[PDB]
Amino acid sequence: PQFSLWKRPVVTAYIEGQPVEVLLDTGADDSIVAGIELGNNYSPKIVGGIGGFINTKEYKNVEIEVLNKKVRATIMTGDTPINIFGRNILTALGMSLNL
Amino acid sequence: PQFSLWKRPVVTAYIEGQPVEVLLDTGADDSIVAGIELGNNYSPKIVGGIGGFINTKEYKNVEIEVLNKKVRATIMTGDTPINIFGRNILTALGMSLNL
Repeated sequence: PQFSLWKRPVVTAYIEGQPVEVLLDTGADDSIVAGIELGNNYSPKIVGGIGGFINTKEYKNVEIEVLNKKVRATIMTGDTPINIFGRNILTALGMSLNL
Repeated sequence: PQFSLWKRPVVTAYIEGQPVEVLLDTGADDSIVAGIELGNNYSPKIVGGIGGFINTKEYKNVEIEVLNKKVRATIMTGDTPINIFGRNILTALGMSLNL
């Protein structure tokens, strides 16, 4: 699959069976999704985002399926306006920026 | 060429021949660089950063040269901690996210 960049590259991932609309974002290092109640195995973490640091549950080994590629990968959970899939997941997905 | 995303995708662009390092950010709509002095034909904009607005100057038709591909594009300058090339320049360069 190939995302034209003429529109925002949003897509539906299935995080552990649950569907979320996420932005494929090569300028972000890690991911962070709002909405899914995800698990019981989380370290606390923090992330900035517009303003400053807010509180996130960071999960390891989560199952993400995107465009029929299922993958296990870390992800974080908290309040964002945008659900971001950063480079941590883009690389597990096998994605690349092309010429 | 295709770029994997193991590292931050940072490249030397040339803006009117002047080299700056920029982050290829598919997560960004627009583009903004600091430290470039592009002139007086611009319109004032204000763009929201994490923790507040910054005031910017928007220039049209600027010659960008990235990876041997020369295009013209709109570009803002302002005090940004990172020089981002958002989608408005990624599309002009013919760049795509691939899976």
